[PDB]
Amino acid sequence: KSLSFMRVLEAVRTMLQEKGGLDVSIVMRNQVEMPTTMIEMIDQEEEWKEKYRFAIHHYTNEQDLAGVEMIDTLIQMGFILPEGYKLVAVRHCGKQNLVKENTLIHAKTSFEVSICREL
Amino acid sequence: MKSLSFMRVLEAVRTMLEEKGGLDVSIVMRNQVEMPTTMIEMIDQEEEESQTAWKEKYRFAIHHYTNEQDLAGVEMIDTLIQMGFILPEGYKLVAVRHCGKQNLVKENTLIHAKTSFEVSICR
Amino acid sequence: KSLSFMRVLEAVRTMLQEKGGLDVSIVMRNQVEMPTTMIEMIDQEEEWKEKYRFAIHHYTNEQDLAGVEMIDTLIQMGFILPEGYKLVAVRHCGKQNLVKENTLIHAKTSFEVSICREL
Amino acid sequence: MKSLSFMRVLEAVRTMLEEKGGLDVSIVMRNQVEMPTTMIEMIDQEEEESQTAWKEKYRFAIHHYTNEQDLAGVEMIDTLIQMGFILPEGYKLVAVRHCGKQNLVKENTLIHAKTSFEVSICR
Amino acid sequence: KSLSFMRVLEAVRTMLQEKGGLDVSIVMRNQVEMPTTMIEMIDQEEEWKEKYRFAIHHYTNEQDLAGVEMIDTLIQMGFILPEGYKLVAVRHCGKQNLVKENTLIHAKTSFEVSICREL
Amino acid sequence: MKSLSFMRVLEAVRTMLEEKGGLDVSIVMRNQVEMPTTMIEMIDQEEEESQTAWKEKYRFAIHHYTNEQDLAGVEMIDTLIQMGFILPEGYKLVAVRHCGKQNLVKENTLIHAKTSFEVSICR
Repeated sequence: KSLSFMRVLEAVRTMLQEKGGLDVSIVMRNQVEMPTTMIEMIDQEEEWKEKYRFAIHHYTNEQDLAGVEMIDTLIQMGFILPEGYKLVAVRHCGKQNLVKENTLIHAKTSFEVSICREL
Repeated sequence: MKSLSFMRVLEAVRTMLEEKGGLDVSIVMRNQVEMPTTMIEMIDQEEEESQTAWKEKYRFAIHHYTNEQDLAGVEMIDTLIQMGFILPEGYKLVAVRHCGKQNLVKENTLIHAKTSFEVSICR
Repeated sequence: KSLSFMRVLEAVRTMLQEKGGLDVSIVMRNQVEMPTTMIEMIDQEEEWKEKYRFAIHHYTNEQDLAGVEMIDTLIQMGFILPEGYKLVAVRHCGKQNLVKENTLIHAKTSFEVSICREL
Repeated sequence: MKSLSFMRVLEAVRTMLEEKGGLDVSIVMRNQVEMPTTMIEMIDQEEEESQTAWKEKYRFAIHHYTNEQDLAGVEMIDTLIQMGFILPEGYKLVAVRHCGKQNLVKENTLIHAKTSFEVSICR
Repeated sequence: KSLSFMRVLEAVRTMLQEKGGLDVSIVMRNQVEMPTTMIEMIDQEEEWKEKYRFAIHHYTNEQDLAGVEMIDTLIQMGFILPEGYKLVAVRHCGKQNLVKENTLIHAKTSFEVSICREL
Repeated sequence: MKSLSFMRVLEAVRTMLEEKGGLDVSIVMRNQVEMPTTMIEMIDQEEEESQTAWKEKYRFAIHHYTNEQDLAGVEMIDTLIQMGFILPEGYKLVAVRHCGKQNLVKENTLIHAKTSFEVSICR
């Protein structure tokens, strides 16, 4: 079977939290007022091989190159998946933004991951 | 050897989730949701290349609205759909794929989960 | 020459009416309040061979699998065209929807038809 | 051997429908219509591959607004356009095709018919 | 190096003004009330060879085939560029419109130009 | 051999325009501008095919708002960016291209100039 996107979201959140000590939410929200990091799942395509695309949203009061890049690097190093599923590649793909929304610096980083399952 | 209508496919999936899953799912997409619910949204349908037969792809999405995060419920639905559903004699479900938009977003006071599928059916 | 889309609309309506006893309108309308069936022409492409794409909109107070599928089946069986033009194929193509609009169940079914003319 | 301007093509078509059809047609698209009228809407223009010459595709649409269904009138226009229209010396109308959006829709109190063409012109 | 789109805009304006005696603005404006001719740059792609796409907007109180076509012809004949850059081709490409906006006849003509530089 | 984050690329460009150009440029895109300013808007990032290495394309746009036409300033920025910018050890700037939307438009009381680039970076 193919892993639910939500399972993938959870694995990234757990990695960010356990490996980076970061507090990341897996639910996308439109209106944001205080600093926060959310993961936004975008789409999925089965190519035993699959691609998931999601973006990391990092809101901060000031430009946070260090934090954004910690996250970027953490994700690129990988994350554990449930038995039978293996992360095979991580790459940047799609929209990368840095914009001022409300009073906050909003950084959006888009990833594509390739995941293999047992056949 | 007539091409199956989308609604027949809607029904096949709804019936399976009810019978095999005990879940109540609507096959009518609603644009204004203000309470938890599970809906199937049909999207499109296309012929697929078939050497030896007639193959067709149907795309639809499952919309799962809940008061809060519900990974257990989302995965239940997701896994049942991938396990397949019975079709009328002459039609063979060839493959069930995640394909297209996958979302987890807050809407007012609901968590909105959206899972997109593409199924291949042969005749 | 190539048949006007409207001529094709008329031939489908006549088929639905004469072969299915259904009352179908060939004019697309946005706001719909009472049960009805309309044909919506979408586009046309000349490939002596041509493709027309149109959708059938079936509004009912309750889910109407029987009615929707009668129509679906009627259309798939074909319809007569003016002399010199022959329907060669009918297939599902594009958006297929089932949505609740106003108080009505709105079913949209999209078709592509291939039509040949004398050369 | 200069590429023909869209307006020249607009004029060629308008002139034909008037001269051969006795129809009054505008070459100016209007976004706010509240009475019956026939308009040509120019859309786009592209080079086409030509081995031996210079070929170009022009796309435009005929907008036919009437108080009610008018298949006779729509077909009159449609048939004249497919029969061709004369162009300046050096340019040969190679083909007239239905291509793109074809619509029949109600707008307020008018029936709006839209027919899309692609013409190939060679030089 | 590659020529800035603005440099290309300026060269077309100078050509229209010096070769055609026309008064053309290189700044696109949304709301237009009096007759005018503006150039609207759209996009650019490097293929030593490059393509620029821009549209000419010609607003007049009455249909102006003569004026529109003078411009069309002027542009097709070419325009001079700064040393090291040569216009190699001009062709129609993209949206060509004739619409009534406000009280004015708005003509939009889209061009693609190929420009070569020294290597 | 880790893929470079967009922000690192933003910084590389900003730093160059400041150090080599004496220009003050923001790397934060603002949706509501009411005074002259120069901003870099990051757009997207994609892998590029590499035979022998790892190549990646980054796209961004320079937004130059001024009280009036400023060809001198637009060209200054444009030329510096094409001259390149230094990157961290291991990454080689392979090419700087104009690519995508290029605009010169009036917005309220400002002239808004938009220049779109694609850069290829290798590792």
